[PDB]
Amino acid sequence: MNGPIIMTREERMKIVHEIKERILDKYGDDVKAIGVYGSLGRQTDGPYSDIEMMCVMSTEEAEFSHEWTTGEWKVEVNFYSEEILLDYASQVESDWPLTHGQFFSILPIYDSGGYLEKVYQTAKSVEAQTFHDAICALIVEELFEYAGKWRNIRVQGPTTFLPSLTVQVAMAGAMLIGLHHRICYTTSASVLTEAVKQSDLPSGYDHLCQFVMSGQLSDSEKLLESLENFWNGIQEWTERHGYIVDVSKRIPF
Amino acid sequence: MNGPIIMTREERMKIVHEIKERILDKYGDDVKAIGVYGSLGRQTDGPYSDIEMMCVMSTEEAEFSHEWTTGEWKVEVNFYSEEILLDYASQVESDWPLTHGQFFSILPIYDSGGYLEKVYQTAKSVEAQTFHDAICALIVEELFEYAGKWRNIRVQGPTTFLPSLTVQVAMAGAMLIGLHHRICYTTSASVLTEAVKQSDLPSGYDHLCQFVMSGQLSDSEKLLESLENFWNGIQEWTERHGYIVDVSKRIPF
Ligand SMILES: NC[C@H]1O[C@H](O[C@H]2[C@H](O)[C@@H](O[C@H]3O[C@H](CO)[C@@H](O)[C@H](N)[C@H]3O)[C@H](N)C[C@@H]2N)[C@H](O)[C@@H](O)[C@@H]1O
Ligand SMILES: NC[C@H]1O[C@H](O[C@H]2[C@H](O)[C@@H](O[C@H]3O[C@H](CO)[C@@H](O)[C@H](N)[C@H]3O)[C@H](N)C[C@@H]2N)[C@H](O)[C@@H](O)[C@@H]1O
Ligand SMILES: Nc1ncnc2c1ncn2[C@@H]1O[C@H](COP(=O)(O)CP(=O)(O)OP(=O)(O)O)[C@@H](O)[C@H]1O
Ligand SMILES: Nc1ncnc2c1ncn2[C@@H]1O[C@H](COP(=O)(O)CP(=O)(O)OP(=O)(O)O)[C@@H](O)[C@H]1O
Ligand SMILES: [Mg+2]
Ligand SMILES: [Mg+2]
Repeated sequence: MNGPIIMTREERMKIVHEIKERILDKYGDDVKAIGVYGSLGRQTDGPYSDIEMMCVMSTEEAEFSHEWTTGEWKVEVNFYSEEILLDYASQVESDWPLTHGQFFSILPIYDSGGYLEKVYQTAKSVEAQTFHDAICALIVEELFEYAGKWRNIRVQGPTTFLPSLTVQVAMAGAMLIGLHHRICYTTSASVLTEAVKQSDLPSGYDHLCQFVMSGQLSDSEKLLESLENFWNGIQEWTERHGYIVDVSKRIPF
Repeated sequence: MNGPIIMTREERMKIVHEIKERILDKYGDDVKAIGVYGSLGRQTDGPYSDIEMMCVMSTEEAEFSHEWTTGEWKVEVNFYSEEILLDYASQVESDWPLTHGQFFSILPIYDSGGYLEKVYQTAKSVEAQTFHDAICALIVEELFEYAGKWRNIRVQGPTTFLPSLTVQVAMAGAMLIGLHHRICYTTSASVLTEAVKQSDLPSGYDHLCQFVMSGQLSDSEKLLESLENFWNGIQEWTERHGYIVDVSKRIPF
């Protein structure tokens, strides 16, 4: 295929409406509400942008999505039960700052009873603890691991992975930041640029983002240290912020 | 937190057994099989490598875990009811090649009745169609998606995401090859190197990987330009292999 074509918000929107009409002809009374999320729902959609949408079903245990292309453009429509969506909107995870911005950006197209605010609010009312736990997990389950792989790279190679790991790591810290600050990033592309602006940034972070953002990830000696510094900027940050991981137990269970 | 320290197979293996015991004292007869995977499992383990285990159980409602650190080390145990896991062994996703290697790389430490083979038989007893659909989905849900992005980037930005995007693309096309060649990667760091060793490469990938593996991601113009070609490489390749998706319908449902 020729890939994604240039379109206009106006064109995009007609599609939105076309699809909306189809959802209702098909499900009818089973449809509770329909929304536009992403760049479009934000009204910041670019020329090559896609259309993501989310639909709220009456129908229980409902969880499906329909994603397609016409060669020229692509669409994605997710359908959920009113429950399934709420629960989901209530989940803070390692990529929450990436995933959950979708709940504060909905562009309502059809609501039979304010389902869309409900959603938003729910997303909006997350307990602080939840975010803490999520930072903690992210460290054990993620940062730690990368730490290992990068220390082995030094040791036994390969550095052909170094450029890719760094990015992963650059990202990881950003989710770290966001979970900390209860922020969701605009898009996936604004992630680095927005993370590097926040306040209580771990020592070594910005410097790493430098590398990752400039594209100069060719010198593995340097990249090695940054990761190193960052990790240390982290051990600290955690202490001072209270996200202290339980190391104690050799056998957690 | 000192982060992963230097270990040896002996050390590792020592914990594995200790772990092996808690599980046995802890779940006893509900434990059908305990095994080891990862770098350890193959014994390709390194100084700073981690521990991955997996245990099968008779319990119906089984699908839980335990990941932890002590400050210098990480362990990761996965519990599953044989049904669930088997089921998962035969699940081909866009990332099956990164992921499914686990089902092959097993190091059996305990097994009441060859469950660890069933799982292996199962993982390798997956249908070509299944992989055929995997490919189609990637392209749409992903490839096509990355295409607009790098496009929009060419027109509005931002370049600070170019590097990172490119890595994403490279990973994915790699997924493509594996799914193409019922291949699985040993590990994460070997993905690329290994992938580019394949035959039927889509026109463009190799070059593209060279930038990612090298870290010479500073050149914008040169990237987008190496990405587009890749895209076109795809367009051809799929037509050659028959990874063809029907784009006739504007609204396919
Ligand atoms: N063996 C597979 C890996 O599975 C889990 O890892 C974590 C996932 O990766 C996380 O996902 C995050 O990181 C991904 C890249 O890994 C990104 O794509 C994603 N956007 C991020 O949110 C997810 N949220 C939690 C989960 N614990 C294990 O814990 C880890 O030990 C292991 O290595
Ligand atoms: N907006 C989020 C995206 O959600 C789905 O996309 C897909 C996920 O992204 C995939 O995950 C891949 O990307 C991860 C992150 O890099 C990698 O860790 C992983 N190895 C990859 O397989 C997953 N396997 C299938 C799923 N359909 C939508 O289809 C797509 O429209 C949208 O863009
Ligand atoms: N795994 C995931 N990755 C990225 N975004 C995710 C996501 N889970 C949820 N989201 C949300 O869903 C949206 C997905 O749209 P994307 O296709 O990633 C690009 P976009 O940010 O909408 O802008 P664009 O269309 O102009 O490129 C994100 O903006 C984000 O709010
Ligand atoms: N997202 C994912 N990333 C990496 N491996 C994944 C994975 N999902 C499943 N796996 C599988 O589970 C294993 C866990 O791998 P990791 O813990 O990330 C490092 P490793 O491949 O064991 O080598 P290493 O520890 O010496 O660096 C992998 O070898 C892979 O086969
Ligand atoms: Mg979008
Ligand atoms: Mg490992």
